[PDB]
Amino acid sequence: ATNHNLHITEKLEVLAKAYSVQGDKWRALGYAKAINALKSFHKPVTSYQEACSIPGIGKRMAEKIIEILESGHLRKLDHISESVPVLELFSNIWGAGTKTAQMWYQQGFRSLEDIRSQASLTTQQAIGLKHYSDFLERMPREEATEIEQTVQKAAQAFNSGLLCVACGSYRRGKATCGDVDVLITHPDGRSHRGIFSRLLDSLRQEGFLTDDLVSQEENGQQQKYLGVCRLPGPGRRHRRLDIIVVPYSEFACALLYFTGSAHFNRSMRALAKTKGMSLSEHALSTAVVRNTHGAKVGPGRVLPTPTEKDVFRLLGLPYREPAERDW
DNA sequence: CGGCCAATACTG
DNA sequence: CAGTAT
DNA sequence: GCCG
Ligand SMILES: Cc1cn([C@H]2CC[C@@H](COP(=O)(O)OP(=O)(O)OP(=O)(O)O)O2)c(=O)[nH]c1=O
Ligand SMILES: [Mg+2]
Ligand code: NA
Ligand code: NA
Ligand code: NA
Ligand code: NA
Repeated sequence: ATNHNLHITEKLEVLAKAYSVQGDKWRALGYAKAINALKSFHKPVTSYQEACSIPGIGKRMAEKIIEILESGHLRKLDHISESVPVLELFSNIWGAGTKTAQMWYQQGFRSLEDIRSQASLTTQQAIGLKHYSDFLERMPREEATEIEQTVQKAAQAFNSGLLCVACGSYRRGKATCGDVDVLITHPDGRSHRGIFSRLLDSLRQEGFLTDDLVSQEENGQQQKYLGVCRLPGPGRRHRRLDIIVVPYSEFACALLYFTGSAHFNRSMRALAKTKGMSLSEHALSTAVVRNTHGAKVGPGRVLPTPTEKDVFRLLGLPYREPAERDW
């Protein structure tokens, strides 16, 4: 459907991103949920009482909405730190988060030019900066397909039995993808071991991969690869590539995890938590012991999960297609 | 007071 | 480990 | 931020 409180969610959205780039995770989550509510609603909130009546909206949020209605403007959006815009600019560099952005700001940096010429950058951050504009763009679904096929072909070259599945936003059927997430496994439950070394060198052979961000190749148990690639020919931009290699016994949970969305995964994992269970990309466990703070103290037993449906079932949830997980 | 939309993988 | 990432 |  559509949001009937746009004149409201617009002002709130500003604060949400403001608190988020400043590291106030939960308060930012608060506005997130409030904004999400005001949308899936049916009519324009006209009363303070009508606000409090919406789950996710309490006294505070409601008192905010009346000002956007009575004043047409929120006096809060004008007291937001002047650093926010710069912090957002900085944290959009792959490899730099709230802490680095805040440090750079305190050191007096205000633009990417300042970062380029004066800032201390990690190796990942330098790569992020070099592809600053490209990394903020989403590619057409068709391009994602080409990248995914490029990886599959390279993998099945030294083992036709290797199964390669494009997950993430691609599997959820989106029209555009931020990056390409590829899951690789093997039904024989063992031929997946030590394939990263070969796969990556192969992709570097053709010049497909242009930069590596996260890739522990000295360890034979390497689980993921986060990097950069670019297809051949003119008019091609550098795209982020995310690859995970998993044992067949973990295929179901890894597929579920890698498909997402991130919100969906967090919601599902939270659900499992309430049932004394734990869900990760490796497996769904039961009889998990946790303390008062909600932290895991006990391991638990790994439950049988041959397919994604099994996970939902064991959690008492009705199955949802990847497209129904686009939260 | 304090958990919430989690649980886990690299980097240095 | 803290930071950043998925 | 919300909510118990
Ligand atoms: C960031 C993040 C992601 N995940 C999962 C679930 C999705 C996949 C792929 O992540 P991606 O950001 O590419 O997401 P994607 O949905 O593919 O979106 P883009 O099109 O790449 O932006 O990983 C997660 O569990 N927790 C997180 O914090
Ligand atoms: Mg993705
Ligand atoms: Na409410
Ligand atoms: Na970043
Ligand atoms: Na490496
Ligand atoms: Na990704």
